[PDB]
Formats: sequence, C-alpha cells, structure tokens
Amino acid sequence: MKIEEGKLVIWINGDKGYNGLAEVGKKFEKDTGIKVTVEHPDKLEEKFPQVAATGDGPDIIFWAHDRFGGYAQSGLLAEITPAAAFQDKLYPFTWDAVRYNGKLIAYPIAVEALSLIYNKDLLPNPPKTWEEIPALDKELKAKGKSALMFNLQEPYFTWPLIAADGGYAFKYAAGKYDIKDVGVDNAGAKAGLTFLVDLIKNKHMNADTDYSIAEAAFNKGETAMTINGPWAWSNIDTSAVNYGVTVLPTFKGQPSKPFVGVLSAGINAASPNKELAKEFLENYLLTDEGLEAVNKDKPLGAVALKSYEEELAKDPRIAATMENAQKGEIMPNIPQMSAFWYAVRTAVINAASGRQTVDAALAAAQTNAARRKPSWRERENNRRRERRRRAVAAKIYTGLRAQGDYNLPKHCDNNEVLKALCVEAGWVVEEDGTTYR
Amino acid sequence: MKIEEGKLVIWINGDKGYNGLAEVGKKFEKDTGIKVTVEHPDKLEEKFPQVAATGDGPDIIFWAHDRFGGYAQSGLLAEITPAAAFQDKLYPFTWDAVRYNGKLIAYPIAVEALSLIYNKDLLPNPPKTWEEIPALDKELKAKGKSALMFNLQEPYFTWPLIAADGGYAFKYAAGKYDIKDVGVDNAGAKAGLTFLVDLIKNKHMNADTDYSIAEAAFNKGETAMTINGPWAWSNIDTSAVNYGVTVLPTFKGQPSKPFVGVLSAGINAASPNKELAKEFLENYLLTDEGLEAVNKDKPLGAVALKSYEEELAKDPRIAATMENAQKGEIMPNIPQMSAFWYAVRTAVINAASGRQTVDAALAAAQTNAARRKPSWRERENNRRRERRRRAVAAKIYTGLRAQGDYNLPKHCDNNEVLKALCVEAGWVVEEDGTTYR
DNA sequence: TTATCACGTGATAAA
DNA sequence: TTATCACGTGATAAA
Ligand SMILES: OC[C@H]1O[C@H](O[C@H]2[C@H](O)[C@@H](O)[C@@H](O)O[C@@H]2CO)[C@H](O)[C@@H](O)[C@@H]1O
Ligand SMILES: OC[C@H]1O[C@H](O[C@H]2[C@H](O)[C@@H](O)[C@@H](O)O[C@@H]2CO)[C@H](O)[C@@H](O)[C@@H]1O
Repeated sequence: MKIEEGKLVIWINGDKGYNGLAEVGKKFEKDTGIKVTVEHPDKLEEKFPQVAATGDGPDIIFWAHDRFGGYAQSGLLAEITPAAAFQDKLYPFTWDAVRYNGKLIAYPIAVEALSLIYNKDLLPNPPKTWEEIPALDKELKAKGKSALMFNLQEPYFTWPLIAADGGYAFKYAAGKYDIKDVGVDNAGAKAGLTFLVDLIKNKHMNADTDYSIAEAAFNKGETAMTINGPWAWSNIDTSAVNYGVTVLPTFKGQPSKPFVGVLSAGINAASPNKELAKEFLENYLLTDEGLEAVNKDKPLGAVALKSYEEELAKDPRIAATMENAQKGEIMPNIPQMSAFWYAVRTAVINAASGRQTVDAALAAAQTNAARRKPSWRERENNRRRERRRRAVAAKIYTGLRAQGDYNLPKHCDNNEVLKALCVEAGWVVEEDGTTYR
Repeated sequence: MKIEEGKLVIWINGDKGYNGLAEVGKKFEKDTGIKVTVEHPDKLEEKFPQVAATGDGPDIIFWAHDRFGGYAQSGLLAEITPAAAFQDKLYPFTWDAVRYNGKLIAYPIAVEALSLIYNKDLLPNPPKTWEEIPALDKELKAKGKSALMFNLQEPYFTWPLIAADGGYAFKYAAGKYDIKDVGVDNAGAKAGLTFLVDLIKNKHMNADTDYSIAEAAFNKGETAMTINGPWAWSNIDTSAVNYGVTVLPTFKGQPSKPFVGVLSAGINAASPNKELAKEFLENYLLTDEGLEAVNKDKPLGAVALKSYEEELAKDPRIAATMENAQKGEIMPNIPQMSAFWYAVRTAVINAASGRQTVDAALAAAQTNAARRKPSWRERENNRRRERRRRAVAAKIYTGLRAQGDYNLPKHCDNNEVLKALCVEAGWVVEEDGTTYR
C-alpha cells in the first residue's frame, strides 16, 4: 500500500484495541471527512521498515517504543513537534521513551508491563517465587490442571525471568547504552533460562506453548497462572474465570524484571497526511474520550495522558502493572534492539526444545545481539569484488579457449582448460587435480 | 512438538470452529481419559509437511482435501481404514475427495464453497453479474460505502472469477489429471483477472485487501458485498448486519466456478495414537452431536455425515453454498496442487499491485504451476558436482602455489597464481584478464 | 536428462 | 577493516 492525501491508514498490533481505535477514527471522519482505516497486519513491526523505505506503508504505525529508534535511523518517521502545552499533558518519562538523538519520533500512548495473572478459584493464594512452581504443578496435575502457561515463542514473556538474577540486554553507562556490552550470557541470564528449561524437562511446561495456546488454557480454566499484559484482560473478563493480577514471582530471591514498553504512534515520513495524523493523534486519540474508546476494547495499561491515567490508576490491576514496571526497566529504543530480540528469541526456543544447551544458546545469542549489521555499501563491496574476481578468470579462460589449440573435447569445464594449461607449462595433473612439476 | 502416546493433539485452521472441536475433545477425555488439545497455528498446512517428515507434528491435522495427496506422497499420513458400515455414513463423493492412489488418506468432514454475501439493508437486490459491480460501487461511494471487498491475498477467493470464462488449473482427461496441462494462462483466465485488475485501477477495490480487512468492512456495514465461506457466517450473526447468502455473480454470462474444498482430517503417520485418533474421529467428531458442537462455533458447510447434513441442508445459506459448489469443481488432491496455489497467488498479487501486467503474471504462473519440483537426489547431485569442481581446482592451485616458485606476493588470490601460470606457458595476461599468446 | 558458470552471502583470517 | 575461497542453488543450454 501507498498512502494518499486525504485519508488515514493506521497499523496497530492485533492484540490491541483496534476496534476501539476504529471508533476514534470514525469520529474523526465525522468531524473532518477524513476516512480512517485501522488495520492489524501480521508482523507489522517487520513489514513497516521494508515497505516504508520506498514510500509505501501506513500513515501511522502503533508499536512499543523499542522499535522506533531503528525506524528513525533509517529515516522512516516524521519528527514529532507537538506544542509545549500538549507535551505537558503526558508524563515526561513517556516522552523520554520516544526521544531518539534529541528528537521526538512518536507520540506515547500507554505504558505496558507484564504481570502475573492467576485463577483465584483454582489458586486463591498465588505463589511468590518461581522456585515453588514445580511443586505447585504437581498438586494441580493430580486435579487435571497445570500450574503456569505463557508464551515461550516470544522472548518478551521470558525476559523477566532471565533478567531477575542479573541478565541484561545492553549496559547503560554514563548516559548511554553500550551496544557492544550485551549481558544475555552472564550467570544471571544462564540461571534464569536454566530454570525455564528445567520446567520443560520436568514436564511442567511445553516448549511449543505460544500465545494463543496459553491464552486459551487460562481462559478455559485449565491452567492456574499465566504471564501477560493488560491487553489480555478483556478476554478473561468475558470468560468465566475469576482472576487476579499481581506481582511476578521472584527468582533466587530477586524480583522478576520485565522490559517495560511504551505503546507509541509514529507518523510515516512519506505521508502527505502529517498534519491530519498529528491532528487525529493529539486532539482525538490522546484525549480522555479517545483513550476510553480504545481502553474499553482492549485495556491499554498506564496511559501516557495524565488526565485519564488519574482515572485508570484506581484499577488495582493497573497498580499491579505499575508495581511490576517499577521492578523492571524501560526498554531501549536504539536500532540494535531488533537484533537483540531476534538473538534472544532463538536462544529461548533452541534451549526449550533441546536443539541447544543453555550455555550454547546464550553464548551465540550474545554474539548475535552485538553483531554489527553490515551496511548496504559493505554488502555491495563484497558483491562487486566477487563479480570482478569471476570476470578476470572468465577472460583468461576465454583467451585460452580461443588461442590455446589445447586438444580439448567438444564440451569441457574450465578445469579441463586449466589442466591443459598446466601440461603446456610442464606440469602433471592427476584426476583429482593433484599437480606437480 | 512431538506427539506422545495417550494424548491427542489436533491442528485446525484458525478460521474454523476450534473452540467447538475442543468441546468434542473434552467429552472424549471425559469418556476415555485421553486429553485432547486443539491448536490453530498459523500456516499449519505449510508447517505440517516440514515437521512431520521427522516424526514431529500433531496427531490429527485438519485442512481442505487438496493438500493431503502431497502429504500422502511424502508418507506423512496413516492410511484410513474405516469399516464399510462407517464409510456408508458419509457421502461417497466426500470419500472420493480423500482417495489418493486407491487409498483413503483422511476422514472427510464438510464440503465448503464460496458464495456471495451481501448486506440486505444496504443492497436488497444483489447483482447477478460481475460487470455491473463498477457501476454499483459508484452509487455506494456517494453514500460513503463500497460495493465489494474480499480477500485478494489468497487466490482461493479470486479463482471463481478466473475460472468463469474458461480458466482451469489442471486438465482432467481419461480418468486423471494431466499435470503438464495447466490452464491459468488461457483467454478465460486472462479475462477474469483483467476484470479484477480493472476493478482496482478504477478504484473500486484495494490491492491490499486481505481477509481481516474485508471481514471487518462487511461486518461493520461499510461494504455491501463480500465473498467468503460458511465459516464466516457466525461473525456476521453477532454483528448488526442483516445479510443474505446467494449465488456468485456471473462473468461474461458464465457462472463463477469456485474450487470446492472438503475439510478433512488426516492422522499423522508417526502417531502412536492412531487407534485413539480413529476412535475420536469416527465415534465422537463424525456424529450429530460432535459436528453440532463444531458447527455452532463456526459453520462447517455441507457436512459429510448424511444424518446431520439432512438437518443442515434445510438452511437456505447451505442451499446457496451447494448451488455454488455445483457450479464449481471439487479440487484435485494431487501433490502438484501446492505448486499451483503458490503460482496463482503470486500472479494475482503481482497484477493487482501493478508489479506485473496480467499477461506476464499469468504466463509465469503457468510455468511455475507445472514446474517439476527437483528431487532431493537431484539437488544433491548438483551440490556434489559443484563441490567436486571446486575440489579439483583447489588442488591444482595448491600444487602451483607449493611448487611453482612463481614470484608471488605474500597474499594473492588464485587468479594471480593462474596469471603466473599463463606467462610460464608463454601467455600475456592484462589486468582485466585479457589473454593471448 | 546432465552440464557449466553465475550469483551473492557465509566461513574464516591477516592485519 | 579488507581479503579469499566455500557454498548451494539459479540461469542457461546441449542433447
Ligand atoms: O518478544 C519480542 C518482542 O517483545 C516486545 O513485544 C511485545 C509488545 O511490546 C507488546 O505490546 C505485546 O504485543 O507483546 C509483544 C511480544 O509478543 C517488543 O516490543 C518487540 O519489539 C519485540 O520484538
Ligand atoms: O488460497 C489458496 C488456498 O485455497 C484453499 O484454502 C482455503 C481453505 O480451503 C478454506 O477452508 C479457508 O480456510 O480458506 C482458505 C483460503 O485462505 C486451499 O484449500 C488451500 O490449499 C490453498 O492454499
């Protein structure tokens, strides 16, 4: 898709309140005539850097702030320049999450953190430590239930356990993140992931469990605990499960440290609708009535708008979310974040399946998370170099074929030409190419 | 995942009644103690041939019959051997759809065909031809609505229009399909796709429209028509849209010819649960109460079970489905079907976007749909041949380097060794490798 | 059918 | 950093 003047197309993840955001777009259209289409395509955070490099893509893209710095480095986002009065409507730290190289690159919407979700009926007293989960599962298995199921395919859900005992992504020193200092391979990281793998080896968890599998098992009352964000609450509300949201369990006496995301909206740098997107975001979405329509669909978490967050903060589920977010850290937005997430995703999946041990999976993840992505020109230098190496050799064999009179067969590879050249220079070449004078 | 003795894991597409099928699995577990997990992973029809080749994968896989012959050729499915009395409970033609090389390779469940779905309130008199859709869109656009939106990303939804004027997939002659005779590049195929592209060029349809985009626009009353199967009816029931299901529009005075699918269940050839899967499928799912629980979730279409289909056939939506299925054809199940679907998917997307003209997109699709997939041994013959070609050359240069005394530099590519060999034989080599005596 | 060379990125390493 | 050779499949074609 290409965006056109006069219409607004929005991308937002399929687990967010896209139907509520479409209501906000319908009110926008009612007051300005600008149609607003909300879409939730799969892997949007991956498709956007591909399509936006040539002017394609949506007008607005919704994602956690950790992806936007990579978008900004590639020149895909329009600089966000809201009035000082509007910046004051949002919490400063939410603005910090969308500041890259001194510039605001997106509008912050909501603060998201994973928490522990548990079935009050099956488990009135949720556990406080990770270590007492294997025993808890033994009790529930005798009843036909399981202790805990959560998404093992995305390292977002596993990172709180990895980070508890000291595992970290990029070290922050003296005002900046050091991208060569990755801490996914330390003792704290190995201890957390080994406990995860140990849960699978002892049949307390399934390596293939994914989002929908874990969501269904909890919402059907088959498992007593899940780990998820505020977006998942509305599906449990409609189910018959009476649930609570509380602090994540400790590991080795240390709190789980979830990576905190700030759902943000960036404007495509190629959109002839920048003013309309700025108007819709500032005056329609980032208002009480606008965030309410989205929040009633799928809860947003702790919204960046002060006026509406003073209402939402009364929800004890939001207070638990903040409790977990205080125990965690706001994610970096640096372009390296995507390479960090891929490497950890592979490390968690490979160790949970048994394809790799914990030590080997994390050692390679540390190398990958710090691997410098080669520039386009570097790739091009290599391609041209090998193209030139072949062209020189091709010319040589072209000259030997046309001028050697080498008593060649009708069809032969250039190796047979090279062999003929060797005997002419006084060499002996055997069949496997062994050569001597 | 690997399957284990005593439990049943099922894969079914995410647009089908997986929650209803889970109810059937829960009743199974109640009467036998065998837990049954229903999962709907993305692209299951693609993951199954990958994971099942090494013993992984689910116990049972649900898909339209067109994929199963390729699974059977790869040896991934257990032969289905139901008693004669049970075969008689299902319509013979549904059994034919799952017969490959004389053997039954799956249990048939339901017959699916696309129909025309329309909003009765916005459009009480649905159109009968494709040709009158562009004018109909002009009327609805002035009201703020659109005429027709359907999935343009999957060629299943576009094939009825391609096949109307004479386009076909594989020709059937003398009792068999000829896999070298592909008819996606004839005048009938070009005419149907050109009309599709013409709908996009004249702004009546969007090239990027996908399933969820089309489903939402119809279920929100923004478009007057969509093309979908019976699985989509329950989402429109919960919406406020008053809809009807009728025959697909004609093109060039000829009926649209949808490819008819038979939702089938195959048993993994690597499952130590074959008897349990056979028991669950025959005595729990393929019963009235079992198909009812699934059908109440997402409608199945015209079920293969005679006793329950005599009930469902009274539904006028099912009668329209059958009306369309009679105008279409049962899909082949031959292994080439997957290569046919990929080629047409690329042809439709490339022409709808403008990356390729209709003529070029269909010409390449015909070549691809008939392209013989090279055997593993053929791939291996090529790999070894090039490995051997490099090994011979490597030895030669190894001998020249160690015995030439060629006045070489410290580091040089093998091209510089070859150059030195040329002057020793009496040649002149320039820098670009131009050589002569 | 088999065959040759192209092709761009990977594995490895000198510096 | 740049450098070399490996690597398996693609483009092309003789037969
Ligand atoms: O798992 C890697 C993934 O983690 C985070 O993604 C979250 C997202 O922030 C949430 O809003 C929600 O959608 O769950 C996602 C995990 O599936 C990072 O934001 C993302 O960049 C990263 O790839
Ligand atoms: O579009 C190619 C696709 O068409 C059919 O898939 C259908 C399927 O049969 C229906 O049950 C439903 O899920 O919609 C699908 C299209 O998205 C073929 O069965 C399938 O093999 C083919 O790839």
